Amino acid sequence: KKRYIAFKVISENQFNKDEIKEAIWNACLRTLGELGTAKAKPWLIKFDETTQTGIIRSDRNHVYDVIFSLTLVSDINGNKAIIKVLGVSGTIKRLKRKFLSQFGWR
Repeated sequence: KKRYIAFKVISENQFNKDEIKEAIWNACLRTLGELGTAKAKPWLIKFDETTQTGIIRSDRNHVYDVIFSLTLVSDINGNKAIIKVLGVSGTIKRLKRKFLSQFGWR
């Protein structure tokens, strides 16, 4: 009933767990609304501050809404940056496989 989506952030500067975590939230709030966010249940399970890579969990039926929301992220904390998804997947090991493992992940 859950899905994990891997993402990388393209920016001039670095960002910390707390920062992108907040951003991911406001993104769903603006785009999906309080109700939408409630249904999507977006959770930031892990974010590698070194490689600006991370994983997000969401309801199986709202994956593309969380993606749609993250894509509209123009800047994050005053610093221009865009965040793009690398791919969705059933389990984390399976996701951490086909996408992250080829970054500093295992």
